[PDB]
Amino acid sequence: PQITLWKRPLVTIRIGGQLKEALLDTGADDTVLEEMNLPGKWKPKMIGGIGGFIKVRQYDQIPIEICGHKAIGTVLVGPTPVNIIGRNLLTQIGCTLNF
Amino acid sequence: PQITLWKRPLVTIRIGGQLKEALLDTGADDTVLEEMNLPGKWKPKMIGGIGGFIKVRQYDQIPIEICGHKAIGTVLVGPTPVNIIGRNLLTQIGCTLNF
Ligand SMILES: COc1ccc(S(=O)(=O)N(CC(C)C)C[C@@H](O)[C@H](Cc2ccccc2)NC(=O)[C@@H]2CN(c3cccc(C(F)(F)F)c3)C(=O)O2)cc1
Repeated sequence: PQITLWKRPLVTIRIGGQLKEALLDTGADDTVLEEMNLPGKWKPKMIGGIGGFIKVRQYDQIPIEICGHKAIGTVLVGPTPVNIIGRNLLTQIGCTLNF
Repeated sequence: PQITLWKRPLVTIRIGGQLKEALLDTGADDTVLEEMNLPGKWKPKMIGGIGGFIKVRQYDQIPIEICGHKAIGTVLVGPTPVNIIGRNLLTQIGCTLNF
């Protein structure tokens, strides 16, 4: 689809059979989701943001269906203020900016 | 133009006699610029992201050129590591997300 920006670009994602809303976030390098359980091994990681740095859990090769488009990649889980889909998965679903 | 997301969506912006690089950021409600001493009235504000909140100065009706497209609107000035062009101005230059 084409998504305009007068409203937040929130979309439904499917991850582990669960439906969540996430923000399509071109200013985010990485996909970061709020606290949740995911299966498999994870690695402790730290990431920075506008307010400072946080600890997250890094899960690799996680399938997410984002607004009907399939991705498989890295998902960071931690105290993000909102679920964000970053460029690592935006590229997988073929998302571009146009003006 | 079309901007892919393999790398950060940085573009050249102009605010007065200052040329800067800034993210076209669909995940930002508002435009947030690095510390700069703009003329005119402002109001204090807090904005929150990954890691917590920062204190910013809200200036209204500031003209800004984004990739040679004219915009004018609210700009938040504060201790951000990166200049962020948020949705309030992305809409003014005709910016959409497409996939
Ligand atoms: C009301 O208006 C607002 C409110 C919040 C923001 S936001 O910047 O926090 N953020 C909101 C989002 C988390 C829901 C927008 C994100 O797109 C944000 C932009 C940003 C990029 C880089 C630094 C700071 C902010 N992105 C991120 O939070 C992460 C942080 N980040 C990153 C990567 C490497 C290093 C660093 C750091 F600078 F912290 F070292 C940050 C990155 O790629 O995406 C902007 C406008």
